[PDB]
Amino acid sequence: SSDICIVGAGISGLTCASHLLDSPACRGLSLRIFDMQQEAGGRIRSKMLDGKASIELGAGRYSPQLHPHFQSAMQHYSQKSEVYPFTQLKFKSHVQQKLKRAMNELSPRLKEHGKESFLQFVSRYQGHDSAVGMIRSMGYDALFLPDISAEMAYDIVGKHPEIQSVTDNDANQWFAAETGFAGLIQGIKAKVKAAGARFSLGYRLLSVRTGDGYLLQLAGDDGWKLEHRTRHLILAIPPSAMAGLNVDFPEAWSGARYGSLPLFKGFLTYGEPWWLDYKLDDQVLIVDNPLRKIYFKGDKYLFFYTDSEMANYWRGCVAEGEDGYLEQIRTHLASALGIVRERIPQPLAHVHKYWAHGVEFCRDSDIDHPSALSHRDSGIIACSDAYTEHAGWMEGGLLSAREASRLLLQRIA
Amino acid sequence: HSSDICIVGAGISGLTCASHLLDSPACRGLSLRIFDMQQEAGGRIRSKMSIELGAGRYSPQLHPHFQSAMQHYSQKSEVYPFTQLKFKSHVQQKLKRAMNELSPRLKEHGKESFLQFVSRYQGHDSAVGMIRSMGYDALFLPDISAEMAYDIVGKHPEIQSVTDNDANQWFAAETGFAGLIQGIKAKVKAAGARFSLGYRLLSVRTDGDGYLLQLAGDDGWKLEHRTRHLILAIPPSAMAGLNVDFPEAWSGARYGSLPLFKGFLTYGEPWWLDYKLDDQVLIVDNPLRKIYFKGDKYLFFYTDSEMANYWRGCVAEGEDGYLEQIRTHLASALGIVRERIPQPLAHVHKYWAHGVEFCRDHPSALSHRDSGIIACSDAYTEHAGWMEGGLLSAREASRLLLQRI
Ligand SMILES: Cc1cc2nc3c(=O)[nH]c(=O)nc-3n(C[C@H](O)[C@H](O)[C@H](O)COP(=O)(O)OP(=O)(O)OC[C@H]3O[C@@H](n4cnc5c(N)ncnc54)[C@H](O)[C@@H]3O)c2cc1C
Ligand SMILES: Cc1cc2nc3c(=O)[nH]c(=O)nc-3n(C[C@H](O)[C@H](O)[C@H](O)COP(=O)(O)OP(=O)(O)OC[C@H]3O[C@@H](n4cnc5c(N)ncnc54)[C@H](O)[C@@H]3O)c2cc1C
Repeated sequence: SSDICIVGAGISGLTCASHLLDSPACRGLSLRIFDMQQEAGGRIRSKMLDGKASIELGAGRYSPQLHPHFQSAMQHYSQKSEVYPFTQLKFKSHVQQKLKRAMNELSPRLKEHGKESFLQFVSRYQGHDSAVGMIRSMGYDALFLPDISAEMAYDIVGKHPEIQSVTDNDANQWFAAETGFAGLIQGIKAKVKAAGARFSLGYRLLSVRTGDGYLLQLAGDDGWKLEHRTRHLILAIPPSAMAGLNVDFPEAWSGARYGSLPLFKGFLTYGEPWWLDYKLDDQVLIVDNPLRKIYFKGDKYLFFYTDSEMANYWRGCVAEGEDGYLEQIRTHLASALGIVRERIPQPLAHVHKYWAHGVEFCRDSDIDHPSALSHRDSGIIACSDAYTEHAGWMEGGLLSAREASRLLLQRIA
Repeated sequence: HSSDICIVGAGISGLTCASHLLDSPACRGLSLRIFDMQQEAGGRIRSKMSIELGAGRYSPQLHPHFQSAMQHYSQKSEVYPFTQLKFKSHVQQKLKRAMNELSPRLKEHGKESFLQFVSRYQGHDSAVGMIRSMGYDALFLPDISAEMAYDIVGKHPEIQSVTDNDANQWFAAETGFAGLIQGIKAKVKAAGARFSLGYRLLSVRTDGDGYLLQLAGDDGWKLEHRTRHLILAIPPSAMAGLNVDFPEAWSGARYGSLPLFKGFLTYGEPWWLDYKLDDQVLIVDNPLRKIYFKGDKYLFFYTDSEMANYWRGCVAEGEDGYLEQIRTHLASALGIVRERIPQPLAHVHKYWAHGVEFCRDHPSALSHRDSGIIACSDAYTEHAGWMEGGLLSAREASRLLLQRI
């Protein structure tokens, strides 16, 4: 039993625990934190690649100009930052060199047609084939989706490091975590455990019922069933996960609608840093082939990152088998570089991760969305980056946690 | 995503089926796919560096097929010492005699539960005290008949002496039974088996000739796989989750299961040497139930059925309480003060919600009347609860599938 239960130990849930435990109104309230995974962190998943480097299977970068709360958290918990180098395109295609003017040329038309999908918007002025080639040249297949408006696309482009110069946001600086953002998740976790929160990792919330308070049915990843009673409940899970529980989401919560799209990253190490030769170190290529964005980190490893249908494409390759997945990568590396396949070596060790719901966000609405939500009848609070204007970014988790904890403090009344 | 032959389950049964099939001239060049919901093969064999969180011992006398696998794959063995009770309670001293006296009555009343059967002749309280001192709470289950209980006692090393089977010898794997799983795996792979670990079978349908399997990856990825021949090398509990009308359309026997739990602890010093406990096992009434001290390396305990659940509930309530309970029950087992039991340096545990599965009582593998699907598990065998049973089921499941080809 607890007074306060948080389900979700991503950055959102852990940060809620932190604000709550920082407050005098929470003195003497026991706090329980569940997560279905065996480690805290959610979409922040740092990993050692074959003992050679720390890589980010999930969130990988931030900007102090866009993400001031996150920057403040990194400093607070004493995490070392290094420069994220992938902030420009050193090897632009001809289409990519036209991007800035092309985009600038269309911007005033956002007034009249900015609510339609970016693909239709661009197509309205350039026709289909040219719109396709231009949009594809920015490397985020999200920009092809029907539920990404032209206004949303301009926003997206200005906030991603590889293409921020297209909308003239080159001033924004970007950083990564020298030892992984998991170190921040560990630092928050250590702080909340030190203040008395109790962690139950490995349990998946299946359903919730109200009488004075709440009764939760959870299942352990080894089969162990658990029931837990709390007086106050924050579900620090994304919209997709909310939809799996029996709490009538979103009708009973906001009635807003939430989009979702998958993500994929693959990291590969090589015997020789063969890309040094071509001056690719610390650079990113954005290409039309299914690798889409190819990043070469120093002389240590390379990786690629894709979304939406290309993420599903890569996951399907993996399902067929390692060998064909690796060979497909080699074929697309050779095409991207314009050199012959046998000149791309075979990798030494690699890792990959597919996120079925890597990004979740509020769909374009005329209703303002609050940063955290509560259930009409039950007073259950819902916390996620998806509910903020930084949907898709750790910053939106911090923003949502601030509001969720504020709301819980006010319910505690 | 298709195969000629698909095996779901990469425990020792599934891997051994793949082994048999890939050895047969009839499967030369056929495409063979093996799925498992976990990210590593092995199932209920799980080694950690070296302790056994799952299966931990075998006997050459009881498990000749197992001994032959260990031999064929050059896996080394070490004496498993926990083969007699050095510190018998008064009740434990009486067990061999009392079990000898009851045994003639199995022919009359041996189909009753072991508890009923012993109560019948000794009374409830006496039966409880006796049955308890054998250390397997499976022996209290209405599902476990007197005749099955005697089979159980004769097969388990810590109490085999009780039915005149001290002669049976026991060994563990010197590098863990996972090295055996890794050997079978590397061999089926070299022969061209393809693995898809991390996928859970949800359902199957018989699309024309063949079968269409629906699977979910552990990251959510949904996958459909077509095959021409199918072995489900999963236990009955898992078969029941599928859409294949198990057990009715197969055997029509009924199947039992019970949970298991093991906890392992290490210490700055092997403190138990003071009590001459190295390489000895104690069976106690308290919740630890069977407590083993392994040379001067570590100790562990091993429980089943409702004491397995007790320990899983403890773990769920938190580490401190769990570690404290263990410390409390170790002192009572030894009859010494709590403070004489140091705090561990490290520990690990594992709960198996379906640790043992068995037929309530049968061929060694099954097949579905209508669909031709084959089912393979130690549960369908005379060695349910043992890796040997898995090897026997795989022989038969392989034989059935070769027939089908
Ligand atoms: C590939 C990828 C790259 C990214 N890159 C960046 C980047 O460069 N910069 C950046 O700022 N952001 C990035 N992000 C986004 C960032 O990861 C998210 O914005 C943030 O991590 C979300 O935190 P959260 O705590 O709201 O949700 P999550 O991190 O999703 O955590 C929710 C938690 O709830 C748990 N859960 C869900 N349902 C249940 C249930 N029923 N019971 C129990 N537990 C449950 C999950 O296990 C999870 O731990 C990236 C994301 C991905 C996927
Ligand atoms: C605690 C413990 C101690 C033991 N000690 C001993 C011992 O000392 N000696 C001994 O001989 N035996 C022992 N055993 C028994 C031995 O572990 C088993 O008899 C044997 O390993 C069973 O092998 P199997 O391949 O038939 O089934 P499992 O090992 O249970 O393999 C079944 C596999 O199927 C997979 N699976 C299930 N459902 C699905 C699905 N829907 N989709 C995909 N995959 C699926 C599982 O992930 C698993 O890998 C012990 C067992 C336990 C639990």
